[PDB]
Amino acid sequence: ANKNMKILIVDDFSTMRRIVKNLLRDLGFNNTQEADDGLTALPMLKKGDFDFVVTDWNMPGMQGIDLLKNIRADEELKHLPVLMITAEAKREQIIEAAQAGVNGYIVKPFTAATLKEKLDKIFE
Ligand SMILES: [Mg+2]
Repeated sequence: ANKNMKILIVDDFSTMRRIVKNLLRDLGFNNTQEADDGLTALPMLKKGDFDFVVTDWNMPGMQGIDLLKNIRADEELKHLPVLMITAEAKREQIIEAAQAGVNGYIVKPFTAATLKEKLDKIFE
């Protein structure tokens, strides 16, 4: 239930990456790294032996859902737990992400407490 887990944080707005990185810092996970887009995240996952991915859903290059799909179709990557960050869980979006295989979702603006709750849910 490891706090050394290697985490990738994906999102185009560096200030949001930095909030996420902190939040996870309050919770005991310090092993976090960043990518600014699914285009930049895929090569980091592919070569860097990650355990966990927190991805925004809206990115101009390759969208959250395209990253998730790329991860799930890669035998190497296929086991990764993925939390998606959304500005609003319209159900059509959550449904579609669940189909695509996400482990959970969390609505922004979120908190540490909600982050943990979400972390617990996914990992069972
Ligand atoms: Mg975004």
